[PDB]
Amino acid sequence: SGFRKMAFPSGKVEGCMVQVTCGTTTLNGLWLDDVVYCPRHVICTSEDMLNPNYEDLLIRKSNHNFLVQAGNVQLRVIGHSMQNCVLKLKVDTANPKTPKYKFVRIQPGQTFSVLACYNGSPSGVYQCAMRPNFTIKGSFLNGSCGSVGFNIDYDCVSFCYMHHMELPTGVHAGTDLEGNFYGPFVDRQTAQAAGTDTTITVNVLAWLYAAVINGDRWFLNRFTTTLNDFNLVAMKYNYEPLTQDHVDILGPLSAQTGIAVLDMCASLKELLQNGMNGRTILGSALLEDEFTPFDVVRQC
Amino acid sequence: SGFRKMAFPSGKVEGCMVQVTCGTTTLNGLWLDDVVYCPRHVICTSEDMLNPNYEDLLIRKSNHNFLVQAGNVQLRVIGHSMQNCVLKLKVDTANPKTPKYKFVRIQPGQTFSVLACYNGSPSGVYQCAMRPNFTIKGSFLNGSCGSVGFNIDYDCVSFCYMHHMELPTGVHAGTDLEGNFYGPFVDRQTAQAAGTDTTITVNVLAWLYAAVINGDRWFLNRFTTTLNDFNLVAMKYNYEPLTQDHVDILGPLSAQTGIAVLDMCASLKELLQNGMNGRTILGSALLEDEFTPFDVVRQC
Repeated sequence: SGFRKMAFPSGKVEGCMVQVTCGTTTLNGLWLDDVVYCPRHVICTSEDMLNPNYEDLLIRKSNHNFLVQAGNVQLRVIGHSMQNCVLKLKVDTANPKTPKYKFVRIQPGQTFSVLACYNGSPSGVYQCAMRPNFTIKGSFLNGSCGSVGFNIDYDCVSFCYMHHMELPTGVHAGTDLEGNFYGPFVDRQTAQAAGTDTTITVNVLAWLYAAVINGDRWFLNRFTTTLNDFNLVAMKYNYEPLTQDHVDILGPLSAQTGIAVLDMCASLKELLQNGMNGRTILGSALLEDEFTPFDVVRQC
Repeated sequence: SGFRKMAFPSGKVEGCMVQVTCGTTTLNGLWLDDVVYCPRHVICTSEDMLNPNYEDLLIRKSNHNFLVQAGNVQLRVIGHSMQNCVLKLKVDTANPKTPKYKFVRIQPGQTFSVLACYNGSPSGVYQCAMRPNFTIKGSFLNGSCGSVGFNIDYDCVSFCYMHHMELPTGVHAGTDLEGNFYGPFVDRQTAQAAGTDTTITVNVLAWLYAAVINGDRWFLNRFTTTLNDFNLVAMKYNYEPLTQDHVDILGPLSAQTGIAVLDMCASLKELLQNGMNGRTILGSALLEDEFTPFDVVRQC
């Protein structure tokens, strides 16, 4: 079969991307029904971003200060509000290309597709993970702010992420579509720090199962181990602690491959303690943590 | 900014994917204007695939033997022909969602986006490279045959690849949209072999430039070298030989980073001769050859 990092098809979301301008500042928005969602920092200059009072900046703006452009065609703004760190611009027109959608706050370790945009135009799509420290490792130039992350199930799009900023360290922070940040981040240009980025253990195990399925299994060993003792090793290598929840989520992959979860944990232990020794697994010389168990099943 | 493997937005191509059935056999097709393009092996059983005479199999089939389904809606087949290894089914209806398009035969080392499908339904999109031996390393289950590869420029889609088969070794072969195979492959279930898979040198250099731009440059050395002497080292590590064409293509990246192409070739030489020594470049522990110079510019 083979094994690739794979985004959801982006066409349903392409139809919702718009440009929003307010002063010089232009960025991407999401047009769903008769509402445009965008980062509230569209109302800031570069000067304001050091110490913005978002109340007082927004109080200067009326409905006509916002220029929403959908391809060639401008929308009329008949209502604005701020919910947390998102701006909700009410427009005259319902989007004809609105898919079935929900807004979801995802958990760290979950994956999603990102459509990266510039002036309301999609340019690229990729699959990523929400890191344990609530950052993402993305591609976001200037003009990409308000680029969005999603999952697709049936023909329901679940919107989980809006891009707001690059932190001084070059990693990325953003909100849900209710405008709450993931992590402790704020929409201001100060020195903000993420915690230690750990590896998502359950995703690693999932990927090892994907490897076995595809015929890569040099890493399978004789040993087994315990949950308890696995976690001591996990602590030392900055792996997330594995729980019984995690074990249960791997059960289908366990069933398909004939390998018990603790036997796979023992394989991993030895890769942590000895390294990969120059060899590769599914064409990679590192342990990949950016596929959930669900993603491996979907693909397999 | 950051740096990801990034597919083109797939929405323009989603609108062209259909199911084609002929006997039991079902696979994906591409509906452009009033023509459906699909792999000619849709007319084969599993038995036929050992030694198919495609003339004689097709001669048994009339127009009504082909069941083209577009979502819920069936098309009427008013003409069939075989061009090389593709079947061209003429239909009654022009596709309303036909984008501006061309068919292009790409060269080895060029990249494209793939939309992987099942029964005329897109499920996933990823970026890949045509390898020097004309194979691709893909994700293709049963039912994915006639999944398509493309590039997008402006709003022109350039269709360059149709998936036909998995070779015994688990790599993938397919055609252009004129039905000529890339490589020496045939659409039959025999033991077929690809040549030695070499690394695409110019793509590696492009990626090193991407690394420099993003602030990863531990690998930059004091040395320089010659084209001639670089290639001797390239030969030993199964890298493609670098030409003056290649040097010229890197000139914009050279201009932006302030590093001459031969100085970068010298960096690479030392990574080949010494390895990466456990360190990473743009989060990778191997040298990536799946971004062209154009891709790095597009993204940067």
